Amino acid sequence: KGNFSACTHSFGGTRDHDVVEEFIGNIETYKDVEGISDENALKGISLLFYGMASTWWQGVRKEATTWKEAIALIREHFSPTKPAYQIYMEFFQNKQDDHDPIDTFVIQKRALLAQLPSGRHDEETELDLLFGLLNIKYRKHISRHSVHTFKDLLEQGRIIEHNN
Amino acid sequence: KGNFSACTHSFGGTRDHDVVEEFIGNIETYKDVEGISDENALKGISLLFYGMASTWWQGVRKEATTWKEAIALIREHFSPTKPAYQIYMEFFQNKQDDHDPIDTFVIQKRALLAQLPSGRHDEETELDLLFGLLNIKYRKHISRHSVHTFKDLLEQGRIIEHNN
Amino acid sequence: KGNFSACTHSFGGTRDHDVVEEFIGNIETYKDVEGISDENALKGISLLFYGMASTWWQGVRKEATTWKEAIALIREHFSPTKPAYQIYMEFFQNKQDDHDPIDTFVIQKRALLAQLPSGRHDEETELDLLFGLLNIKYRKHISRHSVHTFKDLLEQGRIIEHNN
Amino acid sequence: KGNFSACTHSFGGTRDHDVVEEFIGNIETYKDVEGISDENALKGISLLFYGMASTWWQGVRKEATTWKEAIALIREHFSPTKPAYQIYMEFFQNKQDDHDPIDTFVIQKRALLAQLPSGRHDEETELDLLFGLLNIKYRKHISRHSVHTFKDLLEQGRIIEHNN
Amino acid sequence: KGNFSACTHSFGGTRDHDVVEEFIGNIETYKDVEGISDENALKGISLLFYGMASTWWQGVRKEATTWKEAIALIREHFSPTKPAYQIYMEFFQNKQDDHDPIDTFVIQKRALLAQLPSGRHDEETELDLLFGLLNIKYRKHISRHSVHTFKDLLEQGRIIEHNN
Repeated sequence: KGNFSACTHSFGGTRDHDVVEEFIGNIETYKDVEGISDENALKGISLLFYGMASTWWQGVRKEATTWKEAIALIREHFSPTKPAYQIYMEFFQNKQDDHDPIDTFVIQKRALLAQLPSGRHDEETELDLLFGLLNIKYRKHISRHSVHTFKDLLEQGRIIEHNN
Repeated sequence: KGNFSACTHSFGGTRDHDVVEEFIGNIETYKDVEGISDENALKGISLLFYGMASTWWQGVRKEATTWKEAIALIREHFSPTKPAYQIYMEFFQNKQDDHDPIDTFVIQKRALLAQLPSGRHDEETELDLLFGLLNIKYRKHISRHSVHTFKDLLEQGRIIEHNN
Repeated sequence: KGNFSACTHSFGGTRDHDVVEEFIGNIETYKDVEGISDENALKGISLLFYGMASTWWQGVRKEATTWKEAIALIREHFSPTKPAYQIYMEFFQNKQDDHDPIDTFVIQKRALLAQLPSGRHDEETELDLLFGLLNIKYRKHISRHSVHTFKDLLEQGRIIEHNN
Repeated sequence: KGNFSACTHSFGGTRDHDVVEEFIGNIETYKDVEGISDENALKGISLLFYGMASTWWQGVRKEATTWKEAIALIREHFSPTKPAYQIYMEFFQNKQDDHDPIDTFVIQKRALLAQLPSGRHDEETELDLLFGLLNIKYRKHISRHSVHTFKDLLEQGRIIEHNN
Repeated sequence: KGNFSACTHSFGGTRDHDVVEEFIGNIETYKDVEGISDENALKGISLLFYGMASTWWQGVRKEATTWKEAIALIREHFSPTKPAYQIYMEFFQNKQDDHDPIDTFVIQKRALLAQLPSGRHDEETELDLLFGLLNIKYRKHISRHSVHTFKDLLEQGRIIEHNN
């Protein structure tokens, strides 16, 4: 049942990294689960676009010979893969305001530090870079030489949050 | 037909106990009814998240080796299983206002007294703890040494409600 | 194909007779049409509730041993089957205002006179009880000893309506 | 696959000719395409009504022995098939205002002149009756003894529209 | 499975080129993917229209003997294929305002220059006609005798955009 006919996943070019990555991951997981022979997914790729994207596909259809080239064309035309220094400045911009728990903040900061080139930064320097931008209410009790991985920091922050 | 492809049940991290319990129960009942071999449900778990949850899964995917560990990770990260005394204080907080029948109140108070540790409280002390927070209009006619289980209390309250 | 997996019929406890009767009729017609072996419909009844009803089912699940007991539990907990005299008073309350045709009024009055105990009232006394609460515009031309069943009254009212 | 289980076509009694005709045509085309043995469509007709129509069906279910009688009951109870002179007066009522092309006007006037009794009016008198109620901007250039069928009138009106 | 029964693509006559072209492309790709024997698609074409289009089909049904004639009737009645000079004037009308990247503008201008008669204009004159209507911020750095195809212009514009 790999006719790519019944799928409720869509895309319309909203120009943001998260929506594009969600769409690409959902398509590739669907192809891995239901079963496509890696050629029928090119003949039925036009059943998922709407609005501004369908005009783009009817424009640039004649430069797609495989599947990986089409997925690379989507990722290159709708995400310009931002350089190094703007990510660091955006990262140090925001502080952790009150009425915001640890889980949302740690999820957003770990989603931001994945657009750097891979293999440059291990876990310890990443946690040391994260630890400065936390509020005083947690930081009075969770001082260093006590955590080594993000799971322990999340656990102790959750205990200090739900305790009082 | 266990490809976990066609399912209209979703979750997006609303941070509440009831939505999480409803989602977990619906997934587990779907797996019991249609038929999954307990390994294909891990390869297709990513077809049910959207929004804030998909970034969380793309973050913490590498710490899930079975199915029960993933369901425990969901229940532990999105519900911090509140302690004993806050449930008792929240329970004695609200009184039963007028223009509210017995069924809604009894359903909410029985949904609240299930987050305690199991095996501490049987039925009689639970009904004796519930009986104080009822309005005078029912309580003038349904005096004690007449009911022993919640079905009889609901029945006599329904008769006194629909009679006049 | 009786896995009770794909069905777009739902219920959430709106506390009204018509919604409950519509939901029960749609479920029972679905079971008669597609084919269930009268035991699989109990294992998959939890795929149709949402919101306030799912907490109610997780509360009272342990008092359902068959299918008819579960359908009776729904009908008894969400409809208190109103007594005799309130139906008669509600029935004589409303008059037929202008800018309202015969079909809507006759449908509502025949939907109200079905909650009485069966076998007490035949067709002739029911039409004689209905005939008093009609407007003067129809009643100047449709005088008695001319109709015996509701079809003839609807037919002559429709002719007098669409004629002028 | 004729269980009349998966169909996204519905009806709720909006009291208009066009919605009823669309619903009847969609049901009959579905029965012609998928394959029903002309008896299973009566046992599953109750899976398509909602709201005010389901009470009507639970009222008048016991006067339907075949399929054509049920479709005639729908067409007779929800469309009173308007008489001759009101259609002619409604037809000559409206004129063709500016900022309205030929296609919409011709479609509406041909949809109105189908409720007359059939076999009374051929094509030539119908076009001669239509030609009076057109604006001066088209009528200065499309004078008679030049068109004989509606296709030619639509074609020359479209040329005069898109030319200037 | 070519009964044209389950399809979530619809059309209602919005009178625009893009919606009509999207609808025609989606239908033809569906027929190429799932499998129709080129005669069953005419018996089930009426399961996709709604509103104003269904009255049009019930009007003009008797002038469709094949599939290509029906698709040509749709394209001719709902798109009047605009002449040459209005496309050129509309094309030179708009300039590229700030806070608008290169991809959206190039997609719209390449979607507009496809309604001309084919075989008149190759790639070089098209890029030379496009290059005049760009803002000064890109045009200070991307001067000519450096690009020959639209891919290189998009690439250098994307580098100059995401660099500063």
